[PDB]
Amino acid sequence: MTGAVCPGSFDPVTLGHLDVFERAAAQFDEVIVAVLINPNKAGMFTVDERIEMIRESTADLPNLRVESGQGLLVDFVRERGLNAIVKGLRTGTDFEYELQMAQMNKHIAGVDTFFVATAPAYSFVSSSLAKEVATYGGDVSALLPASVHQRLLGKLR
Amino acid sequence: MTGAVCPGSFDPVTLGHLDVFERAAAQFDEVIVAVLINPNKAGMFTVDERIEMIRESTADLPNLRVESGQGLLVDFVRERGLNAIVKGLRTGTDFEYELQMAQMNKHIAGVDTFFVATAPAYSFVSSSLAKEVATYGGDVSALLPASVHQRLLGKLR
Amino acid sequence: MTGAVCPGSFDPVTLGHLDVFERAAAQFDEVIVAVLINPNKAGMFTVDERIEMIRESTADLPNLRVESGQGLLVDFVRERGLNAIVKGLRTGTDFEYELQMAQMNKHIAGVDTFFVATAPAYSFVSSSLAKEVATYGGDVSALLPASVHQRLLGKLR
Amino acid sequence: MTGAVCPGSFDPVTLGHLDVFERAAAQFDEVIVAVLINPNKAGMFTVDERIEMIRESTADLPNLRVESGQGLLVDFVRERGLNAIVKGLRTGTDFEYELQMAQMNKHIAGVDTFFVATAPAYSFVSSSLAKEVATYGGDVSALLPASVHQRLLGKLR
Amino acid sequence: MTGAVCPGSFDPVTLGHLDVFERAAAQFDEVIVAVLINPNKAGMFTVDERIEMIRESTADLPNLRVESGQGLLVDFVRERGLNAIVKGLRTGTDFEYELQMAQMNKHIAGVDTFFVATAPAYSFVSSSLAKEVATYGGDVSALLPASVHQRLLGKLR
Amino acid sequence: MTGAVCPGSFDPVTLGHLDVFERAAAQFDEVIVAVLINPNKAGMFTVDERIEMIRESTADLPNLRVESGQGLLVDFVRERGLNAIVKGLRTGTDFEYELQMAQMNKHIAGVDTFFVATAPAYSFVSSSLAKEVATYGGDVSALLPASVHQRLLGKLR
Ligand SMILES: Nc1ncnc2c1ncn2[C@@H]1O[C@H](COP(=O)(O)OP(=O)(O)OP(=O)(O)O)[C@@H](O)[C@H]1O
Ligand SMILES: Nc1ncnc2c1ncn2[C@@H]1O[C@H](COP(=O)(O)OP(=O)(O)OP(=O)(O)O)[C@@H](O)[C@H]1O
Ligand SMILES: Nc1ncnc2c1ncn2[C@@H]1O[C@H](COP(=O)(O)OP(=O)(O)OP(=O)(O)O)[C@@H](O)[C@H]1O
Ligand SMILES: Nc1ncnc2c1ncn2[C@@H]1O[C@H](COP(=O)(O)OP(=O)(O)OP(=O)(O)O)[C@@H](O)[C@H]1O
Ligand SMILES: Nc1ncnc2c1ncn2[C@@H]1O[C@H](COP(=O)(O)OP(=O)(O)OP(=O)(O)O)[C@@H](O)[C@H]1O
Ligand SMILES: Nc1ncnc2c1ncn2[C@@H]1O[C@H](COP(=O)(O)OP(=O)(O)OP(=O)(O)O)[C@@H](O)[C@H]1O
Ligand SMILES: [Mg+2]
Ligand SMILES: [Mg+2]
Ligand SMILES: [Mg+2]
Ligand SMILES: [Mg+2]
Ligand SMILES: [Mg+2]
Ligand SMILES: [Mg+2]
Repeated sequence: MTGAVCPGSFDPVTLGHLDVFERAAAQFDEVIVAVLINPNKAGMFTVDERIEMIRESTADLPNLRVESGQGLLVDFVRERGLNAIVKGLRTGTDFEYELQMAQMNKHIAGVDTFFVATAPAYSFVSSSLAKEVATYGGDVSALLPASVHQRLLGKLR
Repeated sequence: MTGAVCPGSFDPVTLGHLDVFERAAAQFDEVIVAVLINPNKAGMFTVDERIEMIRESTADLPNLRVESGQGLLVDFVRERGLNAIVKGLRTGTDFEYELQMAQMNKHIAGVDTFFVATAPAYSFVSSSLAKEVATYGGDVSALLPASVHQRLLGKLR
Repeated sequence: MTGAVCPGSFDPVTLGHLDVFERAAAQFDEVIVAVLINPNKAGMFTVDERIEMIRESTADLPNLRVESGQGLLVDFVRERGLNAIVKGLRTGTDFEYELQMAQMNKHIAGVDTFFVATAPAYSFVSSSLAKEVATYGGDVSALLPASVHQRLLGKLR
Repeated sequence: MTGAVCPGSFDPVTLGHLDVFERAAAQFDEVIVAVLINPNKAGMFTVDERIEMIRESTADLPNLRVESGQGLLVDFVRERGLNAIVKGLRTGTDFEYELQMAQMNKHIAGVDTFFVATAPAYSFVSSSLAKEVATYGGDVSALLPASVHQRLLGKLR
Repeated sequence: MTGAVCPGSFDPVTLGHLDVFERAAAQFDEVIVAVLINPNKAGMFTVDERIEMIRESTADLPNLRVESGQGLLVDFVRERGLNAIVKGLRTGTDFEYELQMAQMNKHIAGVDTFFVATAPAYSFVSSSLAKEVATYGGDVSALLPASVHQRLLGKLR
Repeated sequence: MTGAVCPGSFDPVTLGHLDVFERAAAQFDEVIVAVLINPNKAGMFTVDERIEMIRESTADLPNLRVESGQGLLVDFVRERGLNAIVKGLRTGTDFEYELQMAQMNKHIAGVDTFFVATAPAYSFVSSSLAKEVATYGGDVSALLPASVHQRLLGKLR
């Protein structure tokens, strides 16, 4: 009974994230996407909206579910009986930042972290940059799930 | 039925490698350590010796086996019914190098790659540096499995 | 007929920037320095001040002009019938950041980005650090053009 | 008589910091730990609390003294008749940031900077991450000096 | 009349290279692709074979020419009345290596270097890795120009 | 009583190295430049030549001496009753490499390593690249001390 948690703010989920979800879901029996609620940033979408967007985009993944999360990620992981985190990485800078978190998380709770390399086609997409470009009129429709994109257009208009 | 391959030259296997093996074996139903034979470098230990050293060091891991490998790693992986590779990373430089390989391997064969961060205590150990230091008389006994260390002393004397 | 846009906040312009301008102006028929303004973030110098400081220190570059703008850089570029951005880089971290921006800008508008390595002498110079150092009385006279240094000291007092 | 300044917010001091202090005190005739006060960012501990926590953790270092500092670091260093800064580095991006600061500090005041590599065991610890983890109930006792940990428990209640 | 040299071994040219060539030819009045000959390392293709493969792949670039080159690159550039090199970059370590070469080339001869970021789709391709993969039966047809791929099959038999 | 060892192959010594020597000599009571020789790899200059070139360019540093050695650097250090190594760093890549070496050297012998940032002017300078450039006739006169430049040209002819 293997399993992994995929955390993020996902504000909104991108095709880069979806690619990671698909790859995690192909290698672990159970995947939980953890939408991390931060009260020190509302962001663009509500936690409810983010969850909904991810659920819509992951319907073809039978072994994946989506839940909101607060507090220590390692507590989220262990309270669900798991002890692995899966995250995507774009750059060596990402790796150095996530290395520190991964080692801390292993130290405090025995939770391991597995990283995957970004899909080449989505190397430059981040939720933040997608929102920024879209805000000023750039076409990001090829970078986001179809559902998300329409919802993003809504938030701007 | 999940599974992953852990490749390397392992000449010899270190405690850094063993840590990765243990972590892979804890998260996948089946782990295969692939000792990659290169004819353009005999190295210090024979493929047979490397395999033996890994088997000795991994006896407490029931779901791990060790095999030699040649040619395309993705062929090794797919011919055994798997499509995941697990490798440890120490630095952002490691990540950039392995990112390219991971993306190539996904492109040519659909095989994914999962990375784990090195254990902090073994951040500086590599097979090559361990051999170099030992060759000049430095004590690397805390960096290698007990079995390996004695075998290394043998190869030097 | 060839041309490029050199963007930045230039608050204020430094000798590192001027080196980039000179090198761009030597290689393309026209160069536009784009002073990009955040209408929600004032910065130290006004737009007219930033432009004046750049003009005064680029008087010997006949094919360079200075204009301000806001919003998407690729719109500024394309509205002038150009298709190239030129930016200096100091570090691998700069490169990772700017590579993602460049790939996004090419994706959304087909605009290309050319990078140039910092002059060794100015590799540690940034507008932000120069302002910070000067705020606490450090001597940054050799890092800024004459058109800038005393105006900066004036702002701070 | 050789000497160096070890600057930081140290809010609170960690075992990573202490390792740097010990190694600096072993190599320089005198070390001054400079606890840097920032008026706009009151941390978790007051400057006096931070100084006392460092003094307790460095009781066996007779050539190391602890003082509060404000303003331009190279002024602090020169006002005490010294000309060197010592800082620990964990990652390549630590180095890129500190290299530019070191080159700037050498340019503006002739003060040099010596770096040491983190101890492997503490490569992932930072004051900020330790505080964050502790705030949400994580056990960071193995990452901080005994005394600090007791005080940290106190501030969380 | 603006111009730049695009140097490499191009053994063989890849779609990553071609993307750089196209973008350079779009921005400079002339581009010379310099196929660098190294007497001690005969690659897979002869210099003449490499030149013909590039000519076939760049047939639609009328301002781009292909020549063989030997010796100091900045001599090659200056002998053709040019003063700029253009190269593609994939990763931060590509940048660190090329930054030092670019600074050296500017110091010794006044020749500048412009970099472009890789196309996302080809970020992982290199001539060396494509050859290695192909040698062991991997399909690299989507990574190389049509013609190159046919010739590559030929050299493997 | 304080002291440090500055190691390298110094084949030949460059202005980047001399900058590091000067800074080390300003901060510790004694500095030993350790010319480390590979008895299986001749290099361009003999040991006596390397030492002579360093002595001639460090005559104004009364507390610096030059000695050759081989094998483990930590043995060279400890045999002189010292416990510190000082090395310059140019890039994050240098840092990742040297951090692993420093941690290994501390592990096996308790010897510490202090790093210093390259002078901006010499950030792109290395013995290897200087030799390569000079081999093909590039002007490296401003990158090497007078004690080195013409001797290098002599070797090449
Ligand atoms: N294109 C991509 N491919 C793979 N992984 C990615 C990609 N883009 C982002 N990620 C990773 O997915 C994780 C979730 O990203 P998310 O946008 O949810 O949060 P974030 O990166 O922390 O951004 P923010 O700081 O705005 O919350 C992050 O670790 C991020 O590095
Ligand atoms: N301490 C460590 N922790 C985690 N992973 C490590 C550690 N040391 C090495 N590795 C990784 O394990 C993998 C196997 O290493 P191995 O020594 O077998 O081959 P290698 O790194 O390619 O060395 P060589 O080039 O000598 O073959 C490599 O990808 C390496 O980066
Ligand atoms: N010393 C330097 N040499 C070469 N290029 C530089 C140097 N310093 C900055 N640059 C380049 O100049 C560009 C514009 O710099 P500018 O300070 O205007 O903006 P910025 O770096 O985005 O800073 P801020 O965040 O303060 O607005 C930067 O993106 C960087 O690419
Ligand atoms: N584990 C560690 N090992 C070695 N050096 C470290 C470690 N953690 C931090 N440092 C160094 O100590 C210095 C001071 O750390 P401190 O927490 O005081 O400040 P900081 O990192 O700037 O944090 P903040 O931005 O939260 O004030 C940092 O610049 C860093 O170089
Ligand atoms: N996919 C890519 N995208 C952009 N630029 C690339 C790509 N692949 C290679 N390059 C650039 O093209 C240049 C020439 O590549 P080439 O294969 O000719 O030489 P190389 O990388 O030095 O290989 P080798 O060392 O095998 O000769 C490289 O310096 C690199 O900057
Ligand atoms: N420009 C520079 N500024 C500061 N330090 C430098 C510079 N160039 C080299 N160094 C440092 O000097 C040390 C000794 O350099 P040296 O050329 O003797 O050996 P190396 O870098 O190991 O080269 P090689 O592999 O050619 O023997 C290097 O390890 C590096 O730390
Ligand atoms: Mg992101
Ligand atoms: Mg290794
Ligand atoms: Mg800047
Ligand atoms: Mg910190
Ligand atoms: Mg290449
Ligand atoms: Mg070097």
